[PDB]
Amino acid sequence: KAKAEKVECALKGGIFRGTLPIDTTVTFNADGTAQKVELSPLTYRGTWMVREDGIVELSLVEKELYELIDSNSVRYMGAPGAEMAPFYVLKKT
Amino acid sequence: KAKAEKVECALKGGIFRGTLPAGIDTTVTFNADGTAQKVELPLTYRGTWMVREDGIVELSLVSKELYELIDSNSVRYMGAPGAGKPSKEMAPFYVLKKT
Repeated sequence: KAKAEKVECALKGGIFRGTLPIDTTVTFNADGTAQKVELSPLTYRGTWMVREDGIVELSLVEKELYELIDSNSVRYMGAPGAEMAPFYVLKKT
Repeated sequence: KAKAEKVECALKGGIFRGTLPAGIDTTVTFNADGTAQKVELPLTYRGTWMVREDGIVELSLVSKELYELIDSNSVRYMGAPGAGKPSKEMAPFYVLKKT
């Protein structure tokens, strides 16, 4: 439970930006909802959930996983069931 | 609700230190399981903590104490219930920094 609620605390209210292999934004609202923006701004809305292993499930509108590197960074891991990791990082803004 | 959660997050797993007026070198640890301890100069205390809807932290020691979260790394000893310390010029001396 410790890991999960630590990830929860670090993310909610936070907006994370980075250019993935497309300038991308991911906002984890504290109400449990989420927003993703891509650049011709494409927009995706939905909710985010945290497992007990720490991973963050994002269901927009099929699932996007996210890992919390540190308090201010998050890595896009791709869909569930999936040395250039730094290019998938999203820094808090 | 939204306020208390931020206060919860910023605190749990955190150990805060400061020299409160007498000055007493003091430690307060907010364990993430809801428990807590205080160390003074070594007088050790033990108990629990929680956050109200106003954002204030109640601390029940054994061997009540109110705390305000200034920033993500600082808390201020306010006093006891019904016995707050609103003195501005005196406020900085009641602060406890995280580490």
